[PDB]
Amino acid sequence: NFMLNQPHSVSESPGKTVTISCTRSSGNIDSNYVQWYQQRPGSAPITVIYEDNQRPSGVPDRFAGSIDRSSNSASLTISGLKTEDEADYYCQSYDARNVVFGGGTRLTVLGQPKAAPSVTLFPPSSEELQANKATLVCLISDFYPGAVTVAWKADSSPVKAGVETTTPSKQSNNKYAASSYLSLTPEQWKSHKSYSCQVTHEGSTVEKTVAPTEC
Amino acid sequence: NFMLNQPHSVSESPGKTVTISCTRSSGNIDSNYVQWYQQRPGSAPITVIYEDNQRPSGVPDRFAGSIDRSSNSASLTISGLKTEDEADYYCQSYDARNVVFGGGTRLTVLGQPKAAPSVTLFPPSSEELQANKATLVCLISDFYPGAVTVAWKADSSPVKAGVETTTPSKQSNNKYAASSYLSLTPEQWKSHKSYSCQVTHEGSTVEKTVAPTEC
Ligand SMILES: CCN(CC)c1ccc2c(C)c(CCNC(=O)NCc3cccnc3)c(=O)oc2c1
Repeated sequence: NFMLNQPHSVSESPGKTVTISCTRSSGNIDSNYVQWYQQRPGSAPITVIYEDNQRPSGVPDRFAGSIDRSSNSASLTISGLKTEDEADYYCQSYDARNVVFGGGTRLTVLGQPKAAPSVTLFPPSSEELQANKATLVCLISDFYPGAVTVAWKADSSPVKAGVETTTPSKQSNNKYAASSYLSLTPEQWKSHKSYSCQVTHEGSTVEKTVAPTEC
Repeated sequence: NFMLNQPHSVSESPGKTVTISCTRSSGNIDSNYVQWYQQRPGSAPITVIYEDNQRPSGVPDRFAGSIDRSSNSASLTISGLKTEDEADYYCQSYDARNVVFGGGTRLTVLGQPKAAPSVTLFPPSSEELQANKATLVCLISDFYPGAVTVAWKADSSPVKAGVETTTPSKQSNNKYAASSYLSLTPEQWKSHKSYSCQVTHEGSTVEKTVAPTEC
């Protein structure tokens, strides 16, 4: 029985080097190989290091593994830190009685550039109108930081019912996406001239407008 | 290197028994040790099984590993389900040439009644087309448990490139919502007879399709 101790969190700025340590509680670090895994929001982990210092193919050469016998530890060193490196990192070794994981280190990359959202408003599809539904969707993507406010309008008037906005989640570009959907009946959709989605990010507002088709 | 195929999700109420299968694509399951890792949401991984059926210290006997040579599969069975069992489970093996991980199974210990998603597929909006964008949105709402997998087809062929799926978030009705979007160019959109969004939830798969029209 041994455990692997790693910091719960570390922070660093783009282009700088960050190190994550993983201390083995009992026995020598060098007696068993160490793996490192990266995990991003909402996805399975990938392997970034195995056998202490080997990178699988696909893994940026900015990732380096090492062992320090005299602090009985393993380290993951990420140089030229990119925004995309923001993730959880787990160290892993073996007890022959077990596969042992460290507790995970959340790596925060500070000072990531602000990014205004792309907003696309979709009117109701034919299929859903045929099933007596007129849900509108406002796709909001590629924004940072991951907080927005969404308001809807029926013509010029504020919409007070039937809005849902998803919790922004980080996508592969390390920027956020959400959808806001307004669950109208067909009669509400066709009784108005238009509906608008209004997205405010970092005190900037984007408003899109859709209207019942001439079809 | 072979694949390990696991179901996307499983769910049961507390005190029930659930089994998670992991099928080896080629070679013999018994050629190589199968490990099972548990990852509770927001936690580090933990080994629950190694060497097909060995439980590490502290893993209760409610967890059982097995092999079926005839089906070339490994199974993890969890009896007397507890809420702390809610986790992703991954099987793992090797052929020396490399470590192979299964894709993970989400195990929900049911906290509320199951709810099949409403799935709505939106074709490109006029305004985004004028911006040379043919992004499609697949809106997925009112579902429980909060685990879905989304696959996109161009005609009949799977699409990988350009797919982003948001992490499911709990809406005002205590059910989950998510969206998947496929960043097409108008070129790609118009060059196919149709695009489909396939949503899998609890082993039911629904598929919506949209096709370029005009008016
Ligand atoms: C939770 C138990 N662990 C140990 C930390 C897991 C569990 C699973 C894996 C898998 C699947 C792979 C193989 C590569 N990973 C992978 O493809 N993950 C999904 C993904 C896909 C594309 C981009 N980012 C993530 C992998 O390399 O490592 C894994 C580690």
